[PDB]
Amino acid sequence: RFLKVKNWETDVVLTDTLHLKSTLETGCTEHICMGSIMLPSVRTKDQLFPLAKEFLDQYYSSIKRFGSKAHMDRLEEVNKEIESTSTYQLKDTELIYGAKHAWRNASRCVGRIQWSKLQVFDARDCTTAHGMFNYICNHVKYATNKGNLRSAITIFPQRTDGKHDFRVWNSQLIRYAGYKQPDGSTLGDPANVQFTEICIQQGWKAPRGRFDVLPLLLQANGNDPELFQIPPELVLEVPIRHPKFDWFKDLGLKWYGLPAVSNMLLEIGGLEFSACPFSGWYMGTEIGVRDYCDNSRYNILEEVAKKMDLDMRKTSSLWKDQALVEINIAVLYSFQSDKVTIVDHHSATESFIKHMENEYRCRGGCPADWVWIVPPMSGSITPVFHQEMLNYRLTPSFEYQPDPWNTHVW
Amino acid sequence: RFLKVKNWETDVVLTDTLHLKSTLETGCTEHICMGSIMLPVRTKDQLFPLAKEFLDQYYSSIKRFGSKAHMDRLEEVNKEIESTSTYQLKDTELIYGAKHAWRNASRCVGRIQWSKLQVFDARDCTTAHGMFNYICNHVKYATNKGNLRSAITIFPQRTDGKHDFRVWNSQLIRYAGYKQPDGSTLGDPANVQFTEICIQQGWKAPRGRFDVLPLLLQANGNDPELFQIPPELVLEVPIRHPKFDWFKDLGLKWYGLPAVSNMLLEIGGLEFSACPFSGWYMGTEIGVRDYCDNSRYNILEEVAKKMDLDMRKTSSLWKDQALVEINIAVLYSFQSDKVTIVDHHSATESFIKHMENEYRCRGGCPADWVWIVPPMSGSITPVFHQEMLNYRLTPSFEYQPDPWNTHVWKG
Ligand code: HEM
Ligand code: HEM
Ligand SMILES: Cc1cc(N)nc(C#CCN2CCC(F)(F)CC2)c1
Ligand SMILES: Cc1cc(N)nc(C#CCN2CCC(F)(F)CC2)c1
Ligand SMILES: C[C@H](O)[C@H](O)[C@H]1CNc2nc(N)[nH]c(=O)c2N1
Ligand SMILES: C[C@H](O)[C@H](O)[C@H]1CNc2nc(N)[nH]c(=O)c2N1
Ligand SMILES: [Zn+2]
Repeated sequence: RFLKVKNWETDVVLTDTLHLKSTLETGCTEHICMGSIMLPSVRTKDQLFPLAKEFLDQYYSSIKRFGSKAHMDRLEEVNKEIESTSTYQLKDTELIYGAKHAWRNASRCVGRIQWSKLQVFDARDCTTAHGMFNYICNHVKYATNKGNLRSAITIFPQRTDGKHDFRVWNSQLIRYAGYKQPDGSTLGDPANVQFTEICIQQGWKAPRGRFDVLPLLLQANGNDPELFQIPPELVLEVPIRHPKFDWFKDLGLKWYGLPAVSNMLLEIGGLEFSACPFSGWYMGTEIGVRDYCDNSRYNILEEVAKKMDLDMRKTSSLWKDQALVEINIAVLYSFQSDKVTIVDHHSATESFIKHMENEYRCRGGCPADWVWIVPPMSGSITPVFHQEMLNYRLTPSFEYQPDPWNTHVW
Repeated sequence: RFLKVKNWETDVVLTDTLHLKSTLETGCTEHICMGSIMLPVRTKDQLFPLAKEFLDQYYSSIKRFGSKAHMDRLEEVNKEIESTSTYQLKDTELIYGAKHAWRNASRCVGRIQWSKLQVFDARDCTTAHGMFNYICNHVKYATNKGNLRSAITIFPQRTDGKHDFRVWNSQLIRYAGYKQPDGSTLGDPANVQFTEICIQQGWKAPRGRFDVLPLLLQANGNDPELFQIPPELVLEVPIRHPKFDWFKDLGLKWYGLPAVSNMLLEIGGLEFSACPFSGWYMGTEIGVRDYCDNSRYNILEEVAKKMDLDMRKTSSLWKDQALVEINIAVLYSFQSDKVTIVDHHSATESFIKHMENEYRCRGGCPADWVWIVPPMSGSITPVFHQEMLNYRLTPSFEYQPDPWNTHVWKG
């Protein structure tokens, strides 16, 4: 019950005690492992205080003031506030701590070595979608930083009754539209076809290109969501070329610089922040492997291999594998040439191993989801493939939440 | 109770009922997932329910559940257990058991073949020399001059745990590894400890880079004995590249026959501690893991050097580029010498069809995503996008400790 994880490439054995503080459930049982399932499918006054207590206990422990005057005072004060308002408000310090630890606890994120260097934007005073748009534009500009990317989160007001939810309807602040074609195929990003529809059904005028930046669909206080166009001068994009193949240009590929997840829910001390867009910088494989080469996304492997004049008759020629490497060389080359921050999968996974070692040494563990941490190409030549990992749920946390169009009383 | 798994590339959803027949524990709990952990004698007491469960499965599969042959066999096994404390499988039951242990091996991507398995009954074997004869016949049968055939050879079951049959090799055919005084390793670093045991037992080592290890065979709990597999039975493939003529000069070869010999076969509560089984290679086992793991032959550097890639920063993906060329060479060489091999694209696509069929006809297919997804190019194979449920069914193949850690030496 004091579990060991082994690295099978280096024989390093770490001991995990942090999991004993895990709280929520994994979906697994002693009879069945669900480690590869993508999604293992308002607080009452009594639910809320233990959640608040556990959070404040670890916050005051983290500032070397556990069991202090300020500690017990703050617990008393929040306890009174929950008895009164049936909720409470975080101090700025507690909100910053909670957001940084939500990232620290994200067992699916390989980039967590950066977790303590997060810029937190308190948007809890926001009241309208126009205000949300303003807050989001400032986030995008701050985070983009002319290509020297900086991690950031913007936190809108917390859920109250569940009818007054703040939501960003986009899955990412910056994503490309998807359109169904008259014949049968799909133009642009197939992952966003339904959302691209709801933008049109709400009033958007689509350029119907392959890489049209979608508008924002912002929902304040539970009202109907409103469309806004992010100023193009704030959307940094990178044209994709190859350092060897001059014909790579003509494929006409580009991607955006800023990965900014906007559809998740941030839980801190039992409080639920349904609108909390956060952003970092890309690992190259997210774009070159998944966005570009998933059969259900832009699905370009066919195109690139033809231009490389590869033997596409036999799978055993590994023509897909060859094109895949070249595509991912170009993505990294393109961002690096334009001085936009990006990290390759070798550097990122090497950094995550160092981070695991830090977290085991200074925290007693690091929840990690191997299925998500290992990159989708060249898995076993990255160090994380050989690293045993324990997955468990710690709070503060980022969680998935239903898409709001399946929920909103329009 | 029912469970669903979704393929996120095709939106195909399958429903698992077979997990209900699972009883062994996974290592996970409601509060921790140990899905990436590599490793998470019986008495008459517990043995008859294990036998009954297996015999119920067996007679269901032959459409004879509840028949008089079924009931008499249960009676016969019951009496044999209480009077002798163990029991003997019929030939039919052993064949069924071995095939179903393969069918239940959740880490194996090649299970579409599970029903096509040649079972060699070696339960009459008594000495290490007899084990050697049985293993030579298996190697020759399975190799079939390059037209590989799956096979398993089953040696006598455990009795009191003091008379175990064991194959001390982890694979029947594997290359030696030697630690040099300068700290480097010649040959296969995975096999240094076993090589040292063989040398200590009297093996005269050629001390080269691709030396086929001798068999080290333990019969009836006795001290193990060394044997050299006849070299004419060891089919090997010299590795060359279809475009790069310098690749042959790296001096690489590999053997044709993957034959795991260190696992334990459990059938109906009986434990077969010596049960070597063999199929054919998926290309990435050799080209990615054997050649390119840092802890194995580790050829990424010298290949990338001769390819003259930009090796000064990893963001050139020089490692990824050399890795693909190595794996093209492995597949090219095997096909050119007409030795059976399967690339990871073909193998994972067959597995998905297998898995869907198993959900249809059997109600499930336990599968370990961590092991099923190939170690290169993961998400461009279909298993990456496939949700899987992992659970333990019997009959099964299990890990067991290395015999040198447990053996009491006779001297
Ligand atoms: C700064 C550089 C960062 C890098 C290089 C990085 C890398 C990654 C990658 C590659 C993934 C997998 C994405 C996918 O496969 O869909 C991921 C997931 C995730 N990241 Fe990070 N990330 C970074 C910053 C952040 C930040 C700032 C946060 C929050 C404050 C965060 C929270 C998460 C979460 C919650 C997930 C899981 C997403 C999901 O379940 O869909 N990341 N990250
Ligand atoms: C017929 C062609 C076969 C192919 C292409 C195949 C493929 C594979 C591969 C690629 C692995 C992963 C091995 C590793 O990464 O170390 C594996 C594991 C495994 N295979 Fe198959 N296999 C085949 C036949 C068989 C047979 C005949 C048996 C038993 C009768 C079997 C039982 C297993 C087991 C038990 C494992 C798990 C090994 C472990 O846990 O270390 N396989 N197989
Ligand atoms: C902050 C951050 C940094 C980074 N490098 N990657 C990511 C991601 C992602 C993938 N995202 C795609 C859209 C979604 F499915 F809705 C959520 C998951 C996030
Ligand atoms: C029958 C078969 C076919 C195939 N293609 N691969 C395998 C394998 C393996 C895994 N192997 C790794 C090294 C070992 F631990 F010593 C034995 C287990 C087995
Ligand atoms: C079914 C499987 O869980 C699914 O394809 C997962 C696998 N691993 C992943 N890993 C990352 N980083 N991102 C993903 O979307 C997925 N998808
Ligand atoms: C720690 C981790 O489970 C370990 O490296 C696993 C990963 N998946 C694997 N998958 C296969 N097929 N073979 C392996 O040896 C491993 N090793
Ligand atoms: Zn699990």
